Amino acid sequence: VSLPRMVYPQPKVLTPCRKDVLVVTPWLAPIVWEGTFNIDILNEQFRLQNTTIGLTVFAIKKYVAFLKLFLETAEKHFMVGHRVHYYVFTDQPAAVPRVTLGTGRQLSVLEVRAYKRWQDVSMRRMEMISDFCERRFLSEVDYLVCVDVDMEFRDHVGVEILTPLFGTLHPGFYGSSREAFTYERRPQSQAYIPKDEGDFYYGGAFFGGSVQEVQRLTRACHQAMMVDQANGIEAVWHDESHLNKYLLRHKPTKVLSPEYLWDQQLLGWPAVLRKLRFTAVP
Ligand SMILES: CCCCCCCCO[C@@H]1O[C@H](CO)[C@H](O)[C@H](O)[C@H]1O[C@@H]1O[C@@H](C)[C@@H](O)[C@@H](O)[C@@H]1O
Ligand SMILES: C[C@H](N=[N+]=N)C(=O)NC[C@H]1O[C@@H](n2ccc(=O)[nH]c2=O)[C@H](O)[C@@H]1O
Ligand SMILES: [Mn+2]
Repeated sequence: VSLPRMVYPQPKVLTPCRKDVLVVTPWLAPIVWEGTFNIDILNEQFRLQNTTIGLTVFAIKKYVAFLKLFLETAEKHFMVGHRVHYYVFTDQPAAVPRVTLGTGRQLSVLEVRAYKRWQDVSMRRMEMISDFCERRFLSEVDYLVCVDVDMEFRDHVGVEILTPLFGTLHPGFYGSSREAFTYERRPQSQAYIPKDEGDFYYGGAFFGGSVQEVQRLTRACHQAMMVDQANGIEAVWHDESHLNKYLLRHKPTKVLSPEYLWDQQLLGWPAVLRKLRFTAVP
């Protein structure tokens, strides 16, 4: 489907869009920072495809408290103008707040079991996302975005992120050398990455892609975690460690800057971040 006539500033071939950051990976995946995209062009492209975006979030045990702000702020900032399906995984159906949604947006509550250890609650998201990539997501959405719940949206998070497979630069380590990355370093774990390998340290709190690619990632991470469990080892940063192994070996087709995953209490507001889009609740 052809784009309509649009009036916007001409791209400047001989002017970099950012002079302070890397905006494309060495495998030619865009790194998404403010100033790299014209959202009007992208909105047109994705609306003409009638794109539906699923957003998964786990609110298990006491984390149900985070849902109200998460959903209210998602309504202000997440894929506004596009079709959205929220999927709230919880052990407490009745504790999901009644948040008023804009048109073309819906929410499903998916009841799941609560594991005792926070590590297992975090890790079993991979299994649960993979399982539902079959039950619901393949028929209901085009893309999945999988995030932590103890967060709020403060600025635009839109179709600029959508791509077959994306990860997000962890806010603690975007300026770190690979040897300093907290990858799993024990060869006995499936998540093992040697000191001389690694592109980026991706945050477990924000990843996504097409349903097919998210199914692949989440199943791979789950199956890897089950191998580790059988061998009596648990990766240093749990699902995040396995996510990082997967994305090393299967390069993402976009990488999101730390604008998309931030903690202002711990890290402030650096000049390199023109926007703080999705942030930790302090
Ligand atoms: C090196 C510079 C020294 C400073 C390093 C600052 C980042 C530390 O970050 C932790 O990183 C871990 C991996 O190594 C896990 O991803 C953990 O979930 C994360 O904590 C999370 O994200 C943080 C941003 C906070 O929101 C914290 O409350 C979260 O639990
Ligand atoms: C602080 C934390 N710790 N744990 N695990 C965490 O953020 N875990 C990742 C996500 O796992 C989910 N979670 C974790 C523990 C829990 O009791 N309930 C829950 O929903 C939330 O969606 C969290 O955002
Ligand atoms: Mn957390």
